[PDB]
Amino acid sequence: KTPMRVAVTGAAGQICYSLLFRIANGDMLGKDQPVILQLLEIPNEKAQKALQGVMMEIDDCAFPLLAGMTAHADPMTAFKDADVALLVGARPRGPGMERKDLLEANAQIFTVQGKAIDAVASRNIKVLVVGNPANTNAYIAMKSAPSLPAKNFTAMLRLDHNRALSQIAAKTGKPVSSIEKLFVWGNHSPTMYADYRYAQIDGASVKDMINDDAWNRDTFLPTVGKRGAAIIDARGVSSAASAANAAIDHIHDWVLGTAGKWTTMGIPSDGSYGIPEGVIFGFPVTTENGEYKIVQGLSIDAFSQERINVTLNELLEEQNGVQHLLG
Amino acid sequence: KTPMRVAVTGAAGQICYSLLFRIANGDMLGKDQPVILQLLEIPNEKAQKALQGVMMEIDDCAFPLLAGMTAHADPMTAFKDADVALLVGARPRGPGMERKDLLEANAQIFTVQGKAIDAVASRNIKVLVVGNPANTNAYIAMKSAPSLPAKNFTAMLRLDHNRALSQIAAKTGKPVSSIEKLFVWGNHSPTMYADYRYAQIDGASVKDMINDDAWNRDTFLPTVGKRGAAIIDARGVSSAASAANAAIDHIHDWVLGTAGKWTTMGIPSDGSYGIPEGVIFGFPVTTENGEYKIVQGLSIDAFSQERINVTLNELLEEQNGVQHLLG
Ligand SMILES: NC(=O)c1ccc[n+]([C@@H]2O[C@H](COP(=O)([O-])OP(=O)(O)OC[C@H]3O[C@@H](n4cnc5c(N)ncnc54)[C@H](O)[C@@H]3O)[C@@H](O)[C@H]2O)c1
Ligand SMILES: NC(=O)c1ccc[n+]([C@@H]2O[C@H](COP(=O)([O-])OP(=O)(O)OC[C@H]3O[C@@H](n4cnc5c(N)ncnc54)[C@H](O)[C@@H]3O)[C@@H](O)[C@H]2O)c1
Repeated sequence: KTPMRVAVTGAAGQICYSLLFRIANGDMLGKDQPVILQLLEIPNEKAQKALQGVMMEIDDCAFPLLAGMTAHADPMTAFKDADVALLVGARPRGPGMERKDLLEANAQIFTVQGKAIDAVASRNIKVLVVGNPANTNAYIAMKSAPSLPAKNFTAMLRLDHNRALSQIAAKTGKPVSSIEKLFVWGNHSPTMYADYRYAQIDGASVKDMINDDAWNRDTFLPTVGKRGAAIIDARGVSSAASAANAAIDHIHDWVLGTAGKWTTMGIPSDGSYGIPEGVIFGFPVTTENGEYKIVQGLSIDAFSQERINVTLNELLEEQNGVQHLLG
Repeated sequence: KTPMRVAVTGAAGQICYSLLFRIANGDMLGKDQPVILQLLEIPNEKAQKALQGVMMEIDDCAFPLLAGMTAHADPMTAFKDADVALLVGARPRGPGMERKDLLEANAQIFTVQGKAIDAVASRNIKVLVVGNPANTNAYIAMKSAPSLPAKNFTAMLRLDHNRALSQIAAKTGKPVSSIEKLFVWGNHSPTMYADYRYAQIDGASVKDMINDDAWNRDTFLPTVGKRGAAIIDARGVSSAASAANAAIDHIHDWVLGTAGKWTTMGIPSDGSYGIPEGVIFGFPVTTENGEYKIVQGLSIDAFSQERINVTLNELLEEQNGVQHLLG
């Protein structure tokens, strides 16, 4: 079939090093879907030369699905006619750098990339933001792209989701693939709330199976929330490969469909569950025909409302801090 | 179907960081083949802790095919009942380190790993050596495993093969997937000889298509031979991801079959083309039912004989240098 143009930022970085090869292999859009890769990196010579090196490796894999591949240093050419965009590039937090400094640095990246997408990308481009702060960066881009549909801007909560999945399987001794209806609410941060109240394994309640809510509060939630730190403490570096996998899972499920299965996607709130409209928030959704749908009717108990309130408040703090860059 | 046990050495290293996730995803043995991963690293705390970190990431990917995964610090437990083994771990060359020092350091690794495989692995295990010097390390392991069939010990020449494929496609402007009958002879080193004399594209001669043998000698051969250096000069680090891909290609084609297509595999010479028996050498082969077969009847012109003689001589120099460690 006709090739899809996939734009990827931060292409000479670690996450992309595990990501690009899997997209070219056809893991993201199907083994029958040819892809064109439009890679973006900062204008600096060092980053551009490294991006050249990565492209050399991609050619050396002889991928039958790779219909084309170009390098860019300008978001205006990188996002040209893009059908899908994975915004992985972002400004990390260094020494002496405060939170306000982090938010502004990233705001200035995403307002520009958002405007670029608005101007030259496909009119119905699917956007996924991986770069941190994911949810907030997705909000800035969305706000910076008035001509595109807001529902097309998403943030990745899939890594939190898969990490939660892993812990449940390890706890129940059941295969990770048998777990259903598990999901995560909120911000991709330690304040995320992995909700296991509706999760089932073979039609049996995971919550009742474990029958120890103390485990839920003092073990399950804190472990998933701090998993990234655990990996950095063990390997010395970030969790690049699992983050790349989660990104593939996100786009794959969004475009191809979950077949009734529930999943987690950071999407713009339509007001469901008392979440202010516009706020990019983790919600349980099902997908079909390239569209998502928020699972309605879930009960929100006291504990859940408190966790939701915490993750929501962190998001409102981030939004307040970049508000001046918008407009 | 019943899970296959795959043993992988150098598991906390770079090549494995791109390799492990793709094997677990089912790229190596099929989407219907469950796998058990038995990972090996040196006994050192730092390497073992990093290996623990990589395993955490693998769990966080929620791979339905991963039937199990264990970490080891002893080759005797790591190779236990292994159906397939990818020997990626090896001693790299440092400052002041001479060639004789490199050969001995690696000889001492591979004699031990070879004996271990001999003792505890499946009686028909498939072995692939990626660690450099690949061909020679494969020879040491094979020699160190008298109870196993010698044809089961191979070295990876697939990266040289795919790199040659890439250059031909770029030169002819034809899709990399349309190229047939291309292959590489010899040692996985700059002395390798990518032979394009029988390569075809749509039933048309690639050699006649290019019609410039000077390009072959002074451009094609030197570029493929030094491609690894070109990548290190661009990225600052080795070509981990393309090497990992080539390893998957190697095992995949060997186990699943090439369906008549020719490919390159570093195998023990049976004496074909005047190559001394026992020498692990790159040969054009076809595969079927988990077995390979050397393509016979190719013409070897003067130029080819000289290139073959050079790569062969380098291999004999390496063999002479480790001979004292065998027995
Ligand atoms: N959402 C999640 O689940 C999740 C998880 C882990 C990490 N992350 C985030 O993903 C992002 C990338 O992580 P990484 O480990 O690959 O980092 P990295 O530093 O290895 O790579 C980032 C790359 O982005 C590039 N870049 C910087 N500014 C850019 C710009 N404005 N345009 C295009 N490219 C740009 C950099 O030059 C760099 O090569 C980070 O912000 C990281 O914290 C997200
Ligand atoms: N054959 C090819 O096509 C090809 C191409 C490129 C590189 N290589 C080679 O592959 C090997 C690995 O490369 P890398 O970039 O992943 O290196 P790396 O240094 O990142 O990783 C090697 C890993 O092997 C481990 N190791 C060392 N000794 C070991 C042992 N005796 N048993 C088990 N594990 C051991 C190390 O601790 C390290 O974690 C090297 O020898 C490299 O030069 C082969």
